[PDB]
Amino acid sequence: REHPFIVTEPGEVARGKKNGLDYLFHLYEQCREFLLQVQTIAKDRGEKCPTKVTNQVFRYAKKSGASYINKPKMRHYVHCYALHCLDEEASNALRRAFKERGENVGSWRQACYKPLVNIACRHGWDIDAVFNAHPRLSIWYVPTKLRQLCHLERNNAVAAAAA
Amino acid sequence: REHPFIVTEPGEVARGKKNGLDYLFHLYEQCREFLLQVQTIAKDRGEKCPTKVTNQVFRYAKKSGASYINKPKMRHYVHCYALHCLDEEASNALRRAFKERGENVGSWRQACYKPLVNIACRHGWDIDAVFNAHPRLSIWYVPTKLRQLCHLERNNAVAAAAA
DNA sequence: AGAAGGACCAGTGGTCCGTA
DNA sequence: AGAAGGACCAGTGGTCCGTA
Repeated sequence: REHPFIVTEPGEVARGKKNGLDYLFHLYEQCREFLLQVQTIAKDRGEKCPTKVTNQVFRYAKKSGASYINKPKMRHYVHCYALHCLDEEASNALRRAFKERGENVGSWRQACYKPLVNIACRHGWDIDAVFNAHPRLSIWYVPTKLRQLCHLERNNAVAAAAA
Repeated sequence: REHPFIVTEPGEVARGKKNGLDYLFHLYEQCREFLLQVQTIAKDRGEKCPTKVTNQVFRYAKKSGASYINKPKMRHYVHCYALHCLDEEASNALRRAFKERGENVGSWRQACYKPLVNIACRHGWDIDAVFNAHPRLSIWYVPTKLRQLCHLERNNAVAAAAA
């Protein structure tokens, strides 16, 4: 079992039997590389080429010895990686704030939604288009909860701001 | 059970308990319309919006009383519809030739591959890009056999034409 | 034989909940 | 209690093969 994550500030190495948030974001980068490898082979074999991280990519990671990668964990933190990709400055500031407050990873994770919803609001509430416009982020399915919040907020927007 | 298809020429109404090929192509158009309707609702509900005909679309067709639509049949003839979309003139000519020869639908269907492979060859063998570049055709997954033939042919091309 | 489609199957997206 | 991930489940892509 991998060591649990804790909230770290940018560049910080986590002390003890813990992993930091930069390590977390690095896992997404490693997954992206595994997708590139799956795509290379699919195209060479004339097979349908995936454009997203899929079960196939996770199996490929495991086969390549990257056991510490697993689907539930990667899907769980995807919106956190999203914020890091889309507004690294805000991501860094949120990390510093939550570290200072001694918040745990679950709480920091929850706080990551709000700024993403705000980014969505600034793009006609099109969260899919937000993900797809960022090269690193475009390979990740939009998480259910994030999509629901963006929709809840757009409705409140059309409602409150129609009176 | 729907009446079986027979090879017809453009505009021809099939006589007796038979359906013609224009009727067949019309079924694809109807499916496209059902996808548009599924997309409208997905987007309004803030759900992930499909970009392809999926099980969801077929279920939607059935619910709307279009029982004569079913997945196996639509998937079976998709490359035939593809040829009609991509090179209607060649499609028409192949239909006329096979009608004249008294060929059955299975044989005409088989003959539809070749011209599609040729179209693929003219686009760097990228059959996915061929499908995606045509607005009507882009919503249909490339059929397995067509993909395999395009790959078999590209290899023969790089092989024969490297000596 | 030629052909339409119910129904199954392997593998997917999605995440719960038994575990440490 | 906070957190990592095995494993399951509903529904998908894909098409075989029992049917007419």
